[PDB]
Amino acid sequence: RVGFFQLFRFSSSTDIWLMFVGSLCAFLHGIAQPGVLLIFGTMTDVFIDYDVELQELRCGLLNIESEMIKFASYYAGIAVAVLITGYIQICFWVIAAARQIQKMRKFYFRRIMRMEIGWFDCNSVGELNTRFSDDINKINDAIADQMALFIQRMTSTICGFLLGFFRGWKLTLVIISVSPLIGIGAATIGLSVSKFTDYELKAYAKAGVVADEVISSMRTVAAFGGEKREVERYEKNLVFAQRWGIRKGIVMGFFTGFVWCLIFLCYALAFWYGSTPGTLVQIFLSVIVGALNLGNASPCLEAFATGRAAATSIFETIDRKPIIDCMSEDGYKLDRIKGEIEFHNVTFHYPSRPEVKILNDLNMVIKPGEMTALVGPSGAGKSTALQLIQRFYDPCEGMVTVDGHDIRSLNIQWLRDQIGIVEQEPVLFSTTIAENIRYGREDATMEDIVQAAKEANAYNFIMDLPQQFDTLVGEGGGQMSGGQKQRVAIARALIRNPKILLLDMATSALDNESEAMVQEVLSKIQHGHTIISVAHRLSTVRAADTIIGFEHGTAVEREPAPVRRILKFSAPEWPYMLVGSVGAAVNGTVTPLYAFLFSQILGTEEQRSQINGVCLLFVAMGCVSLFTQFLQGYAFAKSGELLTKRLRKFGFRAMLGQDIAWFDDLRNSPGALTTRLATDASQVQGAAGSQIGMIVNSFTNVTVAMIIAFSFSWKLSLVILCFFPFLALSGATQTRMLTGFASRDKQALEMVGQITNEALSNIRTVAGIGKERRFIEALETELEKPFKTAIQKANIYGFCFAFAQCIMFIANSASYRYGGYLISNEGLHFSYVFRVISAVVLSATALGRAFSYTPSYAKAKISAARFFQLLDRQPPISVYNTAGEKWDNFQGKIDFVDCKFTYPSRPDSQVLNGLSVSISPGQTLAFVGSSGCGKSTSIQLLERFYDPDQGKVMIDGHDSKKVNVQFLRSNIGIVSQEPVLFACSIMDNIKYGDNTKEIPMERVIAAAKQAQLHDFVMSLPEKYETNVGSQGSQLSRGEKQRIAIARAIVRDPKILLLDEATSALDTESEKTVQVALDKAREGRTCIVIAHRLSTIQNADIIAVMAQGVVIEKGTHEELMAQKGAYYKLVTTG
Ligand SMILES: Nc1ncnc2c1ncn2[C@@H]1O[C@H](COP(=O)(O)OP(=O)(O)OP(=O)(O)O)[C@@H](O)[C@H]1O
Ligand SMILES: CC(C)CCC[C@@H](C)[C@H]1CC[C@H]2[C@@H]3CC=C4C[C@@H](O)CC[C@]4(C)[C@H]3CC[C@]12C
Ligand SMILES: CC(C)CCC[C@@H](C)[C@H]1CC[C@H]2[C@@H]3CC=C4C[C@@H](O)CC[C@]4(C)[C@H]3CC[C@]12C
Ligand SMILES: CC(C)CCC[C@@H](C)[C@H]1CC[C@H]2[C@@H]3CC=C4C[C@@H](O)CC[C@]4(C)[C@H]3CC[C@]12C
Ligand SMILES: CC(C)CCC[C@@H](C)[C@H]1CC[C@H]2[C@@H]3CC=C4C[C@@H](O)CC[C@]4(C)[C@H]3CC[C@]12C
Ligand SMILES: Nc1ncnc2c1ncn2[C@@H]1O[C@H](COP(=O)(O)OP(=O)(O)O)[C@@H](O)[C@H]1O
Ligand code: VO4
Ligand SMILES: [Mg+2]
Ligand SMILES: [Mg+2]
Repeated sequence: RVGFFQLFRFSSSTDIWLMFVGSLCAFLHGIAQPGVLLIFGTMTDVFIDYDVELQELRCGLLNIESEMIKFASYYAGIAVAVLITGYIQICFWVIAAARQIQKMRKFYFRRIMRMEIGWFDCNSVGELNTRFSDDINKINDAIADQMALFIQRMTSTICGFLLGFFRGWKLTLVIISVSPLIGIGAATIGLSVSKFTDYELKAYAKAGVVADEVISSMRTVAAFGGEKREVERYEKNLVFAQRWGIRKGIVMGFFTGFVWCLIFLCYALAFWYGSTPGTLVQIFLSVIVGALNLGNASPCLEAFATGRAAATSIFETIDRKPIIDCMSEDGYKLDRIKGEIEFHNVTFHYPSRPEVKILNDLNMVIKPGEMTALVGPSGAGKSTALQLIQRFYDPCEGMVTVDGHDIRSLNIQWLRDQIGIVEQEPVLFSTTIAENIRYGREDATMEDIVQAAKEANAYNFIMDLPQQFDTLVGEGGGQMSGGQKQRVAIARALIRNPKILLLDMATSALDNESEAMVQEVLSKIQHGHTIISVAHRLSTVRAADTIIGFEHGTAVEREPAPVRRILKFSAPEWPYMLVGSVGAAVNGTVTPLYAFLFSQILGTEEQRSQINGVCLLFVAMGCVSLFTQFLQGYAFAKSGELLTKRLRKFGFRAMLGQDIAWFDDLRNSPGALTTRLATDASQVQGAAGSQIGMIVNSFTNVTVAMIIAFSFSWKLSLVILCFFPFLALSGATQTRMLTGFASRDKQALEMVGQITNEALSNIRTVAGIGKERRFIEALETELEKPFKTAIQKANIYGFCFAFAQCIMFIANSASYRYGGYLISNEGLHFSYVFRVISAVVLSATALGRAFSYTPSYAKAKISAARFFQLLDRQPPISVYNTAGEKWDNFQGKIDFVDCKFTYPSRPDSQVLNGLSVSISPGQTLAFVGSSGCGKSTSIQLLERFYDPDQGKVMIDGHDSKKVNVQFLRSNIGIVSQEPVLFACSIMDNIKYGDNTKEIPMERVIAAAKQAQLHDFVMSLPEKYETNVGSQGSQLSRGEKQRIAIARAIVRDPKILLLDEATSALDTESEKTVQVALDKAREGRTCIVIAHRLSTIQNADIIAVMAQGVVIEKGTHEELMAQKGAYYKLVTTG
């Protein structure tokens, strides 16, 4: 745990001043209650003197009406002071914490974006997102207003017992004798809670990785039907976190019960050993003041310990010093850079797998102003060489040089500025195309972007879009074709006009014609550029000034009722709310009942009967409180824990059942959904935990107090009851102004999560373009939006909290004035009635602090409304729907009958302008065409990700809209265009091919052998159990593709869909994979999409697609005889 006073590292002078003033006001508000104790003690002696003079009837000197007019004036002054002090106390403390938390978040995100690339290989994005969302929120909970409330309660407790020292002495000695026992207990309990919080936070962080990966790879999850297992993993992570919250609630519910018992038993000990009426009453009331105000301090200690744990978690990251510092200025920068790069005996190991030597004494020379082609098998280390030039890592031994200068002695920012890179399988950011291209150079005008698109061969298809250059590419570029994404990435790298170009397979997803068009300009710009391209095409390899071959590391040349819904939702927790409510009601009854009883025991001496009766009352009120406070604090915490895990599980389950179109909406980005999952459950828990116990306690206390008050004098009680409707008005008015704020803040909070996930998951791309500052500024500019509303919520909360206590004290002032009227004018023996009524009303003053539960009530209502809006949605394509046609014998016959389709996110241009094709069972169809003509769109129709608008897709003579989604998907095996893996072992990534059953390892090994993958996995430490990293990023692209092929093959599907399954492989491995795939596609229907036309000549049918329409259809020989578009496509390549 961190030091508690170390939570204020970010506090400035203004924060210190605010804390000082708020603490002074809290101290005054705390001493306000011993003042009312003194006033109550003074009135009793006056009554005793008046009663004795009446019953003896110094006569006529004292008049009760004037005396209690003075007392009412005292109470009114106390009310005004309490209003002022409470408002300032809450407002200043809430404002001070907000600035510190904002600085903490900005520092956290600014430090995270500075770490070296190797740091992210060991630290998941989901864990960082969960930290940023929830741990800083817990730190805020620790230091916002629980600190002010704890200061006030401690002041009241101290002044309550210190009053018994300065007056009515010889009884506080026993309290001093036991005070270390309270202090020692609260320290050990605080230690226990922090340790529990560490496990809770770790389990919650592990739960956020699963959700993030599933939401990012929903398309893969939906294709293989793994929603059930992903929900199971999420529940497994959540159950561990829920179990520790229960123990935290237990240990914090024992603390509250221990305090009451100890105080009351210690006073019972003090009274029995021992042996004016206005001193006994003060002592009796100080007992309950101390016990009640120590009991209510329990929520603050738990908040402090939770904040300490979250703070050590957050603070470890901020104080870390990165090995490779990009924003630092300790480096040299050259002038007139030639661009020559040289490797000198470079040996490299990856920090995640240090037992494997990726580069072994590698030596190359890359002459400036020439084209160098890196060729080699998958896994030879071609991608690692470029990352070393980028200085993402450093060689274990050896030296990388530019123009003869060591890479380690150069300014990092300048070096990465001089480099433009097209990463293998590029990634774009969620914005318009123009902004994505302008991410390279922010000083680029519109004509610069137009020229960049012209060189990237992107101008034509961009201008053929409904929103030219302003089309939204989507999350990661998902709402684009692979070739379009690649060409936009090429335009991004070319707009910088760099000296060094690193094209890692920059034409992988392009057809022959567009690849030739790109390569023409690439060969044209050679005089002023140093170009290094990883390539597989023979045409790319030729016309290259230098060819360098890689082999194993060596290189050689050549909604409407949120509360009612949650009340119906929390039904299975009735037993725990029943016992908790009983405990809270018993707790609320004793506080005014105690005041009533000690008035009876005092009445108006004896060692035998009076002392014993007082002592037994203390023992009973100690033991019963010990049990019932524990019951309340444990049962309500358990109910909250159960409710929040059910909320989280059901939200995750409901998210997975939505259609793919839902996941494509810009309001449903993966970051936003993860932020929804992480935060909306905690907010409902905050209102749904022990706060219901507090509310029940307060309501029962007030009800019992007024019940006893009405049974003595209904005339006086009506005055006090009349003030209560003011409490309902202010509380309802508080939530009314706060729900409007909570609606506007959640949108900003969700959009902040979008920025964090986008930047942290694409850190390699961000470092490649070198736009860390851009994302920092974007996150900062969106973090300020709730910050302006924070001060207004602080003012509203402070005013309502102060006004509640002000009304409580004004009620007593009015009651005193009315009693002054009543006793003098029309009253006999009424002095005792007013005494007991004032006693019970006085003792029912403090528990009206349930107004501090309210400021989170506005948040919980919005969170519940949003949770129930999603839980009720009915997707057009329901994977959870059990209704649909399911026939026994599946044959894999596919028919397209005049299919017309438009993407919902882009409804101004349809991508399938009538598509008619038929594949007989056992045949193979090869889809060929230009980049972006709709080949992948047709595949998504078969998987039922989308439904055709006009037309139908027929499977075995059945319309696809009437076929069961699960049944249809269980018979299809798909290799996506750029496949994504899960952060697990290789065996688990292969075993995902067939969920709902356990695949034996023999079948996994056979599938891996088929995909030409067994030798690579065998040559690794931890064979078949190596973690592949996030999205399979700790592997080469070819190995990831081969794992995907094995995953598709292992399930043995009736229909096999391959969407460019060799785009990352080299020719030598491609031939072996094709030979193995021929057996895979020998007894089943298959659809093949390929820009490599050497792998489709064996296909039964070759259909050429153009703008969503088939133009030619036939075999290889027939299509070459026609000299059509297929012949041109083959010839140009
Ligand atoms: N971040 C990483 N952590 C650990 N190992 C990695 C990481 N990135 C790559 N590797 C490993 O380094 C080796 C070299 O693969 P590399 O990524 O350099 O591909 P490549 O040889 O250029 O091939 P391809 O054509 O498939 O991209 C592989 O064994 C790969 O698993
Ligand atoms: C009136 C009595 C009873 C209570 C007074 C409490 C006040 C004076 C206390 C409570 C919280 C305290 C602050 C807590 C944190 C900070 C930041 C730290 O880096 C230095 C100390 C400093 C600046 C403290 C100054 C004193 C402080 C403001
Ligand atoms: C404007 C605000 C700050 C005024 C607040 C005044 C209050 C807090 C002060 C001012 C006068 C004070 C009272 C003056 C005299 C008596 C009688 C004495 O035997 C017991 C204390 C008692 C009952 C005092 C209690 C506290 C008191 C009521
Ligand atoms: C609108 C809601 C908040 C009701 C407000 C009632 C307030 C304003 C009223 C109710 C009882 C009133 C008090 C009753 C008796 C006296 C004694 C007199 O010698 C001085 C004024 C003083 C102390 C009054 C001040 C105003 C008072 C406190
Ligand atoms: C079910 C439990 C929790 C209910 C507890 C309510 C208790 C504290 C209340 C409810 C009704 C109350 C009684 C109402 C009327 C009378 C008569 C009066 O001359 C003295 C007080 C006395 C005797 C009250 C004592 C306290 C009392 C019994
Ligand atoms: N989810 C989507 N939302 C909107 N437009 C999309 C989406 N996916 C693809 N597109 C666009 O619609 C067209 C469909 O082409 P696509 O199927 O991606 O091409 P290809 O035939 O190369 O696989 C392209 O213009 C592409 O940019
Ligand atoms: O390279 V494509 O636009 O046919 O996925
Ligand atoms: Mg590579
Ligand atoms: Mg595609």
